[PDB]
Amino acid sequence: AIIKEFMRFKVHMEGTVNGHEFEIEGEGEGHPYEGFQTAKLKVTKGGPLPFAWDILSPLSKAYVKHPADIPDYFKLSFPEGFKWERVMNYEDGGVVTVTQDSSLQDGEFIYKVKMRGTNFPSDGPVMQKKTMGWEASSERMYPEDGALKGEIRMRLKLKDGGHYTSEVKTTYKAKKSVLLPGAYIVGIKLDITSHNEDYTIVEQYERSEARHSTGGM
Repeated sequence: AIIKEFMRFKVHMEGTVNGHEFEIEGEGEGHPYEGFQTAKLKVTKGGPLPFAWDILSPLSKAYVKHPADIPDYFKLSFPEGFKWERVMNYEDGGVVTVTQDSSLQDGEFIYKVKMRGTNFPSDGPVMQKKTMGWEASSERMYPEDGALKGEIRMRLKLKDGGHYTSEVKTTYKAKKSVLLPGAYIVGIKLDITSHNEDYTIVEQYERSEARHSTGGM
């Protein structure tokens, strides 16, 4: 009754990437029990961004479809919600660090995101805007030290046909005691469905579903 079959969200992000300061404000909506969501984002400070939008898109776990037999840590955390901290280590030394708060206010999810990105090479695909969206990912979720930890090897498509990899670690922490699942996998596909000419208005789509592992966690 706390999380309805349809839920909206608002997101505010503040960040710096290689020293470039920016802010994003957005609104999203989706069906949390179906693993479907969309969002429309606006760059409100620092636009147009001089780097690939794709590094920001993975910066909304309440909208993961969980089978009944896998406890849903994220949904169970509400109304209080949860928080997360993440490091994304890109293969060329680029690094993004993130904090996030997820709350429920006035019947919608509220996401506050703070991030810092550094060491993206000036001639690399992020600063040269040569990326073309993320391949589908498998986030391996593990209960550890009283939290849920996620690990991902993520692959960003490049305009030239190759891929640019990021090793991701996240700690997700509920704001109250919640039943922890065993270790499991969240399958994720995120698309940038539309954008204006300078990526100051961007729309995203994401589908996510939890599953049991088959081969070793």
